[PDB]
Amino acid sequence: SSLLEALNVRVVGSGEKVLVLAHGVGTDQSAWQRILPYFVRDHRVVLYDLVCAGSVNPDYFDFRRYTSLDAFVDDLLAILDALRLGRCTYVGHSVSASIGILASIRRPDLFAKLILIGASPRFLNDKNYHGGFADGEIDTVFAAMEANYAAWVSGFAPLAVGADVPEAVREFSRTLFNMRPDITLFVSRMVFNSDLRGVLGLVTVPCSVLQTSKDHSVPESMAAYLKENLGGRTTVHMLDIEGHLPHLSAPNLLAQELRRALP
Repeated sequence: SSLLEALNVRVVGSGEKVLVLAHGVGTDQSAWQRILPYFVRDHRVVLYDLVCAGSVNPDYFDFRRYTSLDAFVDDLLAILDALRLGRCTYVGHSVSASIGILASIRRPDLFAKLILIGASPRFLNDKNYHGGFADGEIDTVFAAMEANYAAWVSGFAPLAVGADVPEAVREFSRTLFNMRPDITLFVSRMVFNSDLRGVLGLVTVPCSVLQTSKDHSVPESMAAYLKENLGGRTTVHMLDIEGHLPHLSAPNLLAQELRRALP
């Protein structure tokens, strides 16, 4: 159950151009805090928290509804329809890249462009498809998270940040610790098992695939896979930034690439 205030939707900035900044699992909209300065001067920047963000009242997280990314797409589309700001450029990091992809195929009218950071249509390896994870790989990760959430965060946040950026590890550790562990585990499992490869061809809006350097969850070959399989006009931008969270670890460089990717 996700309302406009429930997901902490905020519109900051000025300008007719609308930018949507959509964070991934483990953080909230504060993940974008350092990127906002680069766009509020000429964008009305739409931010919101995924239902799973620690900044959202966990009672709003319905376990029987959020069994697929589609319910997340419902929230995103409900927000853009609630805001009624019209055509917008959507920036989706990780799961929010998948959410934006699925949202654009339902409502291509809403999105002038998709900017996809840390995007993967499927983490599991498959037939000639390398997602980056074998069958047994993620089990130990979900095990550590359920067994000792704090020890898991202490390891996962520096891995997710990648580069030695203590402020990024701090911010990501914080938002991870703000999430109820059963929600983190449930969403991470749901998101990890999602497979969007079959709908990439249905995308019609153009996409910018911002591929980050050393992503524990996204191989570099994923950028080319998304280019080949996304159905719209797709440009790949291989980020110099290392790590799954370039918006946290190198916001100025990321913002530069983000600005360049805008329509």
